Amino acid sequence: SCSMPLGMESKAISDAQITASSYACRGDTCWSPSKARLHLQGRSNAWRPQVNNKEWLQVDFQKTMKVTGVTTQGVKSAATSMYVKEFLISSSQDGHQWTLFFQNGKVKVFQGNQDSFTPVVNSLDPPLLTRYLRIHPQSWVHQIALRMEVLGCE
Repeated sequence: SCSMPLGMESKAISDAQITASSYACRGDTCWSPSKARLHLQGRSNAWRPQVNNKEWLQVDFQKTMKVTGVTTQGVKSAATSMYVKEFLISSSQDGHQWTLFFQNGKVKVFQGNQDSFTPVVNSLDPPLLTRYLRIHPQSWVHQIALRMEVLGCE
């Protein structure tokens, strides 16, 4: 029913297809957008932006895709849970202009995670046909950290 991971977890989506406003590094490990993949493990296994600055993560499908859902997840840095609790969705055909996902005129706030480990699936109703998807963290616990998956087909 058009509900398959689009490749965040399986790396069917490449690391250049995933970009962000910014990301953080230490030594040789970077909380790059390329690490924002569901259930990813390792040193810096999530996207984390440089603490400052409007923050968002972006996925370029390189093709118009039907997106019916987004799965979000936090991460633990040491024993510190970091996750996005609330977020917005915007869509884009070129990657420069962005249209927010409006609920009846008003941008919809998506209820995100309540912990750092459990994935939470948010269904997009109706689905989106986009080449680009962006997630805009609105509120978070401790800090902004994201692993995610996109659900759809095509």
